[PDB]
Amino acid sequence: MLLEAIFHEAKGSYAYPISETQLRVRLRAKKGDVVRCEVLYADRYASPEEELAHALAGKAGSDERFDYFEALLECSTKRVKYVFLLTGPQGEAVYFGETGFSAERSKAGVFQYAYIHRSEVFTTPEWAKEAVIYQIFPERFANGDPSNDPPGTEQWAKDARPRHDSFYGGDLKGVIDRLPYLEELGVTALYFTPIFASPSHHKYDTADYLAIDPQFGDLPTFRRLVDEAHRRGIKIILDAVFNHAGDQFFAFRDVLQKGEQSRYKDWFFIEDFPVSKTSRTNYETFAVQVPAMPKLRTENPEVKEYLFDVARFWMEQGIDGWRLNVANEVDHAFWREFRRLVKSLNPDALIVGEIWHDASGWLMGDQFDSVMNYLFRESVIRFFATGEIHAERFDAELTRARMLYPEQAAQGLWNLLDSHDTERFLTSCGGNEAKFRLAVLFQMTYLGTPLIYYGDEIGMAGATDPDCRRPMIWEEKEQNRGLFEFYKELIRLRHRLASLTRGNVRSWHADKQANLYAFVRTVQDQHVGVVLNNRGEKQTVLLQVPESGGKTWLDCLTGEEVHGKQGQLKLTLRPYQGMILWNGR
Ligand SMILES: OC[C@H]1O[C@@H]2O[C@H]3[C@H](O)[C@@H](O)[C@@H](O[C@H]4[C@H](O)[C@@H](O)[C@@H](O[C@H]5[C@H](O)[C@@H](O)[C@@H](O[C@H]6[C@H](O)[C@@H](O)[C@@H](O[C@H]7[C@H](O)[C@@H](O)[C@@H](O[C@H]8[C@H](O)[C@@H](O)[C@@H](O[C@H]1[C@H](O)[C@H]2O)O[C@@H]8CO)O[C@@H]7CO)O[C@@H]6CO)O[C@@H]5CO)O[C@@H]4CO)O[C@@H]3CO
Repeated sequence: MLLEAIFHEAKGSYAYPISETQLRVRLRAKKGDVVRCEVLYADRYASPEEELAHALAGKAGSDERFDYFEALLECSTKRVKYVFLLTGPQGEAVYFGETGFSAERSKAGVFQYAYIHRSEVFTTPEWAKEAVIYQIFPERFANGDPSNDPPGTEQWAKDARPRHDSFYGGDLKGVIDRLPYLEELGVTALYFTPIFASPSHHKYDTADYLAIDPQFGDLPTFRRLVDEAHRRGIKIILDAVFNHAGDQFFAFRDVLQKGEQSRYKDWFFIEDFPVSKTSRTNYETFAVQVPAMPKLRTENPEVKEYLFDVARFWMEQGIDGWRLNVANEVDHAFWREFRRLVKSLNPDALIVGEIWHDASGWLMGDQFDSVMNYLFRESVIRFFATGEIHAERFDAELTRARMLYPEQAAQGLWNLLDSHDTERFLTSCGGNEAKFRLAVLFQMTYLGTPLIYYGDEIGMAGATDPDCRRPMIWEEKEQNRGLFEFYKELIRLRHRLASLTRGNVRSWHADKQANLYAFVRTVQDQHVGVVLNNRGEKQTVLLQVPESGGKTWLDCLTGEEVHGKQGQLKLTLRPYQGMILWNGR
């Protein structure tokens, strides 16, 4: 049993509260090293004479190299100390504690979770768990007011190939006019990219955080969108760029004019003025040389209050949350305080961050509710699209990601297939609608919150930016209504089956050879097994029947298949077919 591979910590994603009285504990070890893993615990002040409590940690999954065991400690005192009992294949057992590994339970020591504060229990908005987000790029969704259109706008047509600097006249009024379409599809929330005032084409360099860009609409119209959206049960999530401002931002406008005499000089990172935004820069900007985007000194108490006041203003308009662009570059303190402000104004307000790497340090409960699950996509692209990887490998990747953050976060990660920065998933599938659909089937049933990129529902395709930003197809006869209907039904199943939104995930079956994958979602007595045949050939397989839900199963897409035959289930799947097996509870 390789002791150097066993890992655990009384913090982070390995030991964290799910309530003021319940503590989840996680443990990692070499694949096939531990057969059974038990946990003995008791209050931190219990007498040495007292018998310890027992918790059996079932294997929650396994990846490319590690096994993951998960336990649930009951702590009525709100304090807890514990040790692990690990048993190997050959029957050898060993105790694992803070002190180390030993056959002696005392020499092993004991891990400690000092105390559990109700305020430190990771809590996220209930609606975000069963929501279905829809990403809207205002400029290209629906142009409901042609008098909004900027000079040089191009005609709105199907056979259109966008350019980096093209314009189509998309606005907020169109979003309103098209709400019925969205409600029908079943979207629960709408995500808008930056829509604040900006002289640029992308609006990432904000000019006035307190005003809507004339091109998309105005304050009154927004208010109306909010109401019409809310009235139809749809939340509005706005995109905010607080890491940097645009070259037009009033405060930068002042320093570029008043130099060191400006009372706003400490609001940016300026080396030596006289601020020279000519072509070289004497101030720190966004990526490298991007004068149009001066970084803001969020650490400065004066700046924080401004951004904080900005958040305050928009929350008065009824927005339901924020997506924080380039968040990993803002001090944690700011974020901890931002959370407080926001949750205090609206506890159901959602906070989503943009980090393209391990977002662990921002996912413990005091900063963000979740982030864009970039791992999810990278994994789906390679499995369903290109086929660079197989099901057994796939299973490992999905697991690897899941164990990264606390479950409260995992259930909230935004699972996208594409965005304005990638090509349409249809293109990745080489136009194969067969593959694409199976990917959506997965997306709508896996652990996390589905994020639909505007237009994917009607079968739109295109290469990466800007070919990924083609004007929405509003022609009934030019839309793939087959897919539209397909999306509607998957989304519908998601809202009625608790397992798909509030249940957990466990690997059910994965064949490297058949490239067939299956997983199971369980909440209380409900069980829904998903089978995926990622092959263009008809195949049949025998899956074990998890010891909990019954001998009868129903495919929510087609019809019954009660194959409970002595612990097995015989399933014949058509090429690229997927099944949603519900145990009926
Ligand atoms: O605020 C800007 C930007 O923010 C968001 O972008 C996020 C993005 O969604 C995430 O995917 C991630 O980005 C990482 C990226 O995915 C990685 O691949 C990698 O990037 C490498 C590139 O792949 C590589 O090609 C090269 O990039 C250089 C470009 O080739 C070069 O041309 C230039 O870029 C200029 C653009 O070409 C030009 O069009 C203009 O871009 C504007 C966008 O069009 C506009 O939509 C918006 O972009 C948002 C984006 O939509 C958000 O989602 O504003 C842009 C203006 O800044 O101007 C560009 C600048 O002149 O320069 C680049 C870089 O030098 O190398 C990179 C090397 O890393 O890493 C990326 C970051 O880690 O995260 C971002 C941030 O949250």
